[PDB]
Amino acid sequence: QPRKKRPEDFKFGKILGEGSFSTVVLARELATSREYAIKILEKRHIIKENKVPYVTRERDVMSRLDHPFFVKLYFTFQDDEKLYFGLSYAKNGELLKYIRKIGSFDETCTRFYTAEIVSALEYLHGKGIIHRDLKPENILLNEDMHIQITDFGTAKVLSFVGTAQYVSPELLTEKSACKSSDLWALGCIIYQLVAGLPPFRAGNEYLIFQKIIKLEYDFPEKFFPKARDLVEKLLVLDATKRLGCEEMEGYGPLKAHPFFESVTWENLHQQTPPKLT
Ligand SMILES: CN(C)C[C@@H]1CCn2cc(c3ccccc32)C2=C(C(=O)NC2=O)c2cn(c3ccccc23)CCO1
Repeated sequence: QPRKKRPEDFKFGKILGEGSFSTVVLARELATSREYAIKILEKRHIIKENKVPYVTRERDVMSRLDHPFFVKLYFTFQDDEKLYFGLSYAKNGELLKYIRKIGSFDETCTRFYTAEIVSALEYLHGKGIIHRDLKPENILLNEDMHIQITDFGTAKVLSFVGTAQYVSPELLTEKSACKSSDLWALGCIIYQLVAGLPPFRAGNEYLIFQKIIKLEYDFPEKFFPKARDLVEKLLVLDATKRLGCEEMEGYGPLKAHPFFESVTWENLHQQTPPKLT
């Protein structure tokens, strides 16, 4: 394999963002001029907060993925103090940014991006991997405005509860995650694209969780009817009754939903995304 890379091989630039246990920094490789998003973690901190399993899982899961709709892990290295993961730089940033900018997506854009997310989940679930924290913050956009899903340290390969707005009722009642937990999140995301806001909203996490377990949400007027029907088939309390799950016979029936009638599923990454407003 190519020589193990080192910090001195790069010109580090701006911080892209900061998390509780990592910082992602844009960096240009001197030998190639390539730009990578480098995620940097301090070994001592990860060890003190008992996060070794999550960092290990992040590397291991991303190393297994080989599909256009995921961020790529190109390389890893470490110095005495830090771990460095070299990732795709998804130049257009978070899907959440576009939701906030545009407001609500039109039906064409909703369909196209939902289709890419579904296709990505089909790939992931096919590998027996559950994301467990699917949300617009973690669905990035490349330079060509195709999706690139990230954030795999908290994945489950067939304890953790993800972002409250997207939490499935089973994680609150049974303390257990399955592939269908990601399908509930998909439902929330479709709703969010169409309505501009996610379906379960309240002033704190407790109040959100109470809404989720009671299925307490409503659709806005003019919500595209076939998208409403799809969301109703994903936001189902019983995880074995969600469209897409193995007990509902998998991704075929989901991709066959009438909302997706005009979608060509075989080659979405080669299609030109519709312009967002
Ligand atoms: C915790 N926080 C850092 C996660 C949050 C949004 C989530 N996030 C983006 C992110 C990662 C990597 C590992 C976990 C979570 C990530 C990535 C990138 C990137 O280019 N490739 C990535 O995989 C970016 C991170 N950021 C970007 C801003 C604008 C463009 C691209 C960004 C900062 C926002 O990151």
